[PDB]
Amino acid sequence: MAKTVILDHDGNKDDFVAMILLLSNPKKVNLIGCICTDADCFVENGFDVTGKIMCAMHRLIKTPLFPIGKSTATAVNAFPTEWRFSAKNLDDMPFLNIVEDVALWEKLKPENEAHNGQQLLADLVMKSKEKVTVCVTGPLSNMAWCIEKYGEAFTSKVEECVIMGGAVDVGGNVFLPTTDGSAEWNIYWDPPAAKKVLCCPNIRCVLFSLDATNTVPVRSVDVKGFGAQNQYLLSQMVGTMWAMAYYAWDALTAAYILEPTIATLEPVALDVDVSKGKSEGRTPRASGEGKPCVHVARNPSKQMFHDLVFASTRVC
Amino acid sequence: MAKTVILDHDGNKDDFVAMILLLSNPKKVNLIGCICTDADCFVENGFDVTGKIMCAMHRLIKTPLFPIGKSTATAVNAFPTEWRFSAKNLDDMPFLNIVEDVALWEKLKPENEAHNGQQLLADLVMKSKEKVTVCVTGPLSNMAWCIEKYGEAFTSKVEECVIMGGAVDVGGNVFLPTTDGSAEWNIYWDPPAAKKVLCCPNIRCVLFSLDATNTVPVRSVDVKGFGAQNQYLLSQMVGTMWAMAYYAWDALTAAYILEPTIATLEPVALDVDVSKGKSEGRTPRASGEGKPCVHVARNPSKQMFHDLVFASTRVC
Ligand SMILES: [Ca+2]
Ligand SMILES: [Ca+2]
Repeated sequence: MAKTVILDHDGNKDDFVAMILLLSNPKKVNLIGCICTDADCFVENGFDVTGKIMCAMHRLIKTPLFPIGKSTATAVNAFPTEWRFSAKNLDDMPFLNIVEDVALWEKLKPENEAHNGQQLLADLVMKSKEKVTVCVTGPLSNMAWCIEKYGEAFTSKVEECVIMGGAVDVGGNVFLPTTDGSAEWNIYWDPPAAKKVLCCPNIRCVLFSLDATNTVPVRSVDVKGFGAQNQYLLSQMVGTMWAMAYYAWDALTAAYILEPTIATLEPVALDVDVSKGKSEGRTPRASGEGKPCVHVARNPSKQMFHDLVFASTRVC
Repeated sequence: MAKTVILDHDGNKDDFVAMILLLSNPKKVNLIGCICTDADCFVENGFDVTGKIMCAMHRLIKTPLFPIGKSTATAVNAFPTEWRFSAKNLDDMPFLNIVEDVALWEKLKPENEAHNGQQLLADLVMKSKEKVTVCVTGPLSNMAWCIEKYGEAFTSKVEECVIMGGAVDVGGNVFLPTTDGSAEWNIYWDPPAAKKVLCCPNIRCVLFSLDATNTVPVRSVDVKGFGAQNQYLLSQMVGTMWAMAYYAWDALTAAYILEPTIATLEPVALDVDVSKGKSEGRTPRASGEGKPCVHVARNPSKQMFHDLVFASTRVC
């Protein structure tokens, strides 16, 4: 039986590859909702792409419809505006404009526009029959909000939280005149939120930091393989998302949910930098002999990842 | 019977929409060759995308194969590097990786790699039975080279030259610390070439300058229309190219070749600025009562353009 999952994402290309991996595998995953944050997207576009993917899968493979909520979380440190257009472009793609999916999403949008993302995440987790696995591919703001508001009433219902973020033993990816390059973007967008979640004693966290993700490159040679499966809508989707160095990033979180044996898990105590200095957002190893915060993913299987993505994208 | 056409392009998204319009309409156009210049692309990528589009149409609608040549022209003023990756991304798209097309292009590439673009343009025009219409969607360097080398032996064989470039009564699009914004990129890439061609007395030129192109917007509402025709490879291609303000630009040159009644044609004498000052590349109206250089396109039909693109992209 399927794991109960919520995808808490921020609407860039890799977020949607993650969504597709989860939604295309109903034998393993029951996707009960999605949250979209105004981080590496413009939230209205991320919301619409989420809706249309949901509608396409409902049509093709009969996965249930689910609630989708826009978070009202605001950036501590915003993503570069230029990067945030990915969902806008995706929303114009022919594979996201099949007439039946556009028509159904028009009908479903009003009810979903009404949801508050943070409250939806809380409600879905707290009202769920089984414990919920939360896949976090944007910043940690929504998880933090839930922990702050509800504490153990929320955390007791989380099976595990699988997170794309941080950089432990390698450099970061936040390169700005005001930064040193040690921080990773998802953490940097809201460092206090990351500190609240990663160091929370009552949540089992698995962290896909740049350490693991940057060992799984997405290369042209790999991407070209979707052409042989162009008959499948999901191959049109993922092949285009990847064709638009580049790593698997957010997609590895969903891959781990599908197949936890994709990676080694190493316990590490982290100390999230919430200062306003050059190292803001850094997730270094904590000094001293403190209780580890999280399992950090190590040396994920490139082969298992490839096999999983290519199989998933032949589903429809 | 079909017009004999050569497409002299520089391998960005709009260049390929132009190519698709021409190649998808064999009743109106016999595409006898393509030239690719290292301007708004990396030439190897532009070359490969040209090859695969050629192979896909040969497969689906039995259009003949034709020679493809990489020009060795070098920039006077290069395009921004970031913009030049479009063909690289397109080459990874699933619609440009159908196994039969990849296989055929592997076989055809060695013979085509050998061609020199400039000499191929000259040879194709001079050896053609009927006069040739040359569609120019990159810089004018190849046309200039042919005129310089062969003079009337070349120009006497050109039916007309339909060119994307310039800005006559409106601002340009070249915004650099060293420029005033009055110039358009295709001209700016090689101003002496543009001066040689546009002012040549023995070539009939039709110029799609920003004046005309910037009255034909490519809007999300329009682009979304390809979803309803996702079953067609060419709709996957064009819808994606446009989904990746934005105007029809290069595609209007091919549209005019297909349907010359798409636009009003106004005679204008131009004086191309080849200086190294802020106005380098500008194509202002010439002072005095001089012989007009070209017919400048005016107020192209948005409706005819739409109808033509959508019909062409249902061909296969
Ligand atoms: Ca993300
Ligand atoms: Ca061009």
